[PDB]
Amino acid sequence: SGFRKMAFPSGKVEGCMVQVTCGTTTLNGLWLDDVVYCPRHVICTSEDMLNPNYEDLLIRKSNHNFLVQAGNVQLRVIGHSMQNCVLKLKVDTANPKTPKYKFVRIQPGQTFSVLACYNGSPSGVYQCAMRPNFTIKGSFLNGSCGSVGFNIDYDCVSFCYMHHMELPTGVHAGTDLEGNFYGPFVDRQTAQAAGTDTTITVNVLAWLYAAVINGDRWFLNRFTTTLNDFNLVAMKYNYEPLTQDHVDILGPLSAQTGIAVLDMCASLKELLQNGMNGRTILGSALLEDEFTPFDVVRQC
Amino acid sequence: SGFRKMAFPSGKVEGCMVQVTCGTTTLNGLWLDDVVYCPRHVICTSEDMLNPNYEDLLIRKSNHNFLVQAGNVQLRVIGHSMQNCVLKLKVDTANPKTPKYKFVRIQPGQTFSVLACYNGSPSGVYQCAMRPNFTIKGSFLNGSCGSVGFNIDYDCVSFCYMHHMELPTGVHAGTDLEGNFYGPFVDRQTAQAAGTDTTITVNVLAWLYAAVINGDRWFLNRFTTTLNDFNLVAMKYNYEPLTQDHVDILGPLSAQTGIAVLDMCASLKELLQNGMNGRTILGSALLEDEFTPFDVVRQC
Repeated sequence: SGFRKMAFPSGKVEGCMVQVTCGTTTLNGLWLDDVVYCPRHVICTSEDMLNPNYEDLLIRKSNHNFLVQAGNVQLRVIGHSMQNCVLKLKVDTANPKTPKYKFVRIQPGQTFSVLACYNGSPSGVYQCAMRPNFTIKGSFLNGSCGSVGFNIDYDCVSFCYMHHMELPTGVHAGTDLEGNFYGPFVDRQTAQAAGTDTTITVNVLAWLYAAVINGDRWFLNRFTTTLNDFNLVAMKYNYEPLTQDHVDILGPLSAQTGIAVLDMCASLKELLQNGMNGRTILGSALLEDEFTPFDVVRQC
Repeated sequence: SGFRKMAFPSGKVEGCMVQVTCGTTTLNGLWLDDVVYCPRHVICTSEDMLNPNYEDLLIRKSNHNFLVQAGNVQLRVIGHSMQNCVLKLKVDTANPKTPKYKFVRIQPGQTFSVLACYNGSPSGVYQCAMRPNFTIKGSFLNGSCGSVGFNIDYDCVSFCYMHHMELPTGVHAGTDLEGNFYGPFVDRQTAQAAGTDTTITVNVLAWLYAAVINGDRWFLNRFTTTLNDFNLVAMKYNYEPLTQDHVDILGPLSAQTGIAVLDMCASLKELLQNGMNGRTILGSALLEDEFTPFDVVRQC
């Protein structure tokens, strides 16, 4: 079969991307029904971003200060509000290309597709993970702010992420579509720090199962181990602690491959303690943590 | 900014994917204007695939033997022909969602986006490279045959690849949209072999430039070298030989980073001769050859 990092098809979301301008500042928005969602920092200059009072900046703006452009065609703004760190611009027109959608706050370790945009135009799509420290490792130039992350199930799009900023360290922070940040981040240009980025253990195990399925299994060993003792090793290598929840989520992959979860944990232990020794697994010389168990099943 | 493997937005191509059935056999097709393009092996059983005479199999089939389904809606087949290894089914209806398009035969080392499908339904999109031996390393289950590869420029889609088969070794072969195979492959279930898979040198250099731009440059050395002497080292590590064409293509990246192409070739030489020594470049522990110079510019 083979094994690739794979985004959801982006066409349903392409139809919702718009440009929003307010002063010089232009960025991407999401047009769903008769509402445009965008980062509230569209109302800031570069000067304001050091110490913005978002109340007082927004109080200067009326409905006509916002220029929403959908391809060639401008929308009329008949209502604005701020919910947390998102701006909700009410427009005259319902989007004809609105898919079935929900807004979801995802958990760290979950994956999603990102459509990266510039002036309301999609340019690229990729699959990523929400890191344990609530950052993402993305591609976001200037003009990409308000680029969005999603999952697709049936023909329901679940919107989980809006891009707001690059932190001084070059990693990325953003909100849900209710405008709450993931992590402790704020929409201001100060020195903000993420915690230690750990590896998502359950995703690693999932990927090892994907490897076995595809015929890569040099890493399978004789040993087994315990949950308890696995976690001591996990602590030392900055792996997330594995729980019984995690074990249960791997059960289908366990069933398909004939390998018990603790036997796979023992394989991993030895890769942590000895390294990969120059060899590769599914064409990679590192342990990949950016596929959930669900993603491996979907693909397999 | 950051740096990801990034597919083109797939929405323009989603609108062209259909199911084609002929006997039991079902696979994906591409509906452009009033023509459906699909792999000619849709007319084969599993038995036929050992030694198919495609003339004689097709001669048994009339127009009504082909069941083209577009979502819920069936098309009427008013003409069939075989061009090389593709079947061209003429239909009654022009596709309303036909984008501006061309068919292009790409060269080895060029990249494209793939939309992987099942029964005329897109499920996933990823970026890949045509390898020097004309194979691709893909994700293709049963039912994915006639999944398509493309590039997008402006709003022109350039269709360059149709998936036909998995070779015994688990790599993938397919055609252009004129039905000529890339490589020496045939659409039959025999033991077929690809040549030695070499690394695409110019793509590696492009990626090193991407690394420099993003602030990863531990690998930059004091040395320089010659084209001639670089290639001797390239030969030993199964890298493609670098030409003056290649040097010229890197000139914009050279201009932006302030590093001459031969100085970068010298960096690479030392990574080949010494390895990466456990360190990473743009989060990778191997040298990536799946971004062209154009891709790095597009993204940067």
